Amino acid sequence: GAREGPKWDPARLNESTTFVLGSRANKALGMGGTRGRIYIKHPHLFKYAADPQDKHWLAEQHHMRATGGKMAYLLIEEDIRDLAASDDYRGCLDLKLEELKSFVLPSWMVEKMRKYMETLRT
Repeated sequence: GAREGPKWDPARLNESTTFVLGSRANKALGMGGTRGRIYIKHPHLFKYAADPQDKHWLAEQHHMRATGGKMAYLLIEEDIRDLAASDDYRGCLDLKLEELKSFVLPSWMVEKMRKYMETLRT
């Protein structure tokens, strides 16, 4: 097998396999970039804004309370493998989805995450 996924097969992942923040994400998507093929090439890439109340919990998982610099975002890790096949991310020497640091939201956060998605789902 290869190491271009979470463990062996990134496709096996579901729509709720995990979530990836918006910090240090460039790494998994090649550090040698400019803006982000995920925020341009993937105009249909699901994105969940980290509310001010949720940030409290996410901060514990991120282990870094960045006042600013960049806006964090929660995206389905499964959707990453797709965007990873972009024009640039396509087999990038600095592409390591295995270290996407993705994680599944708790039964608490998912609450607002579900009702929220419904807005962009229906």
